[PDB]
Amino acid sequence: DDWEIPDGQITVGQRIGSFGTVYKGKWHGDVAVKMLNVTAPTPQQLQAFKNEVGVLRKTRHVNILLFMGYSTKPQLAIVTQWCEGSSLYHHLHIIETKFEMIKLIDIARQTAQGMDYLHAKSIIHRDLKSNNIFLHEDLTVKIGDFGLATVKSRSGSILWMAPEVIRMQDKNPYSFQSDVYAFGIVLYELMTGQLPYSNINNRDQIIFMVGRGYLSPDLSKVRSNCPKAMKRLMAECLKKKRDERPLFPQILASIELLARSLPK
Ligand SMILES: CCCS(=O)(=O)Nc1ccc(F)c(C(=O)Nc2cnc(N)c(Br)c2)c1F
Repeated sequence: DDWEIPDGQITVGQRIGSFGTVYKGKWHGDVAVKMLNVTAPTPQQLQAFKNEVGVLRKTRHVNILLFMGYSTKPQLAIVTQWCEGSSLYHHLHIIETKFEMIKLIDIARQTAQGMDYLHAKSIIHRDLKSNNIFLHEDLTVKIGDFGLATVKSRSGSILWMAPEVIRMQDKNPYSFQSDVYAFGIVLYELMTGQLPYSNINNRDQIIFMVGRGYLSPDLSKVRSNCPKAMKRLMAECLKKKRDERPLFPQILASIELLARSLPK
């Protein structure tokens, strides 16, 4: 049964990330390792980690980063598949990658696909954002960094945070819809190739404004080749009240419907 990977069985290479630091390595080929790089967690910390891992093993889907095993000994770690490619953030916002409107819609679809899964598997991402969506072989969407919702509790996502989330209002804001609004942001990201509210330099003012929903994203910044129904859905996914947002079944429905009336 247990996916534990004993000491020496992994060989860590060059360094990548910086909530857990990410290393590339080799374990039956190239693999990603996120070492939690805490110092030495005591027996009831150990148990809650194993608890979070158990939420990963619940996952088997092409649009979901492949959980390949965890480590305890050398350090606490989660090993996944290594992706060839670059994050959706990196394409859109660093190397200014220009995607055909058709491939944009597919990435949308793929991403909504992965979510609809996690949601039926009663998972909530909590931090769905473009720097967290890989584009593999430049064709396949892999959602990641949604594990460990307990190990963190026990900043840099403000843009995707739904109102209810943003204003640190109650104990649990995070819903399925929370994730749905974060989707609306990635939708806007795709259809505009731009981060929202870029004409504002004072962070806190965003945080304030969104929280009160005086400031929402600017639909009218979508590139013209964006489908009429794509706009309608983006807007549907960004509604200020969370009960008004649709759930991934309906989102997926709407995407697969408009994409079929597209290349024609
Ligand atoms: C997918 C479930 C595990 S999780 O904790 O939600 N996410 C998670 C866990 C461990 C990881 F190394 C990663 C990760 O980012 N891997 C990763 C894979 N491939 C590349 N090229 C890079 Br750069 C990073 C990751 F996204």
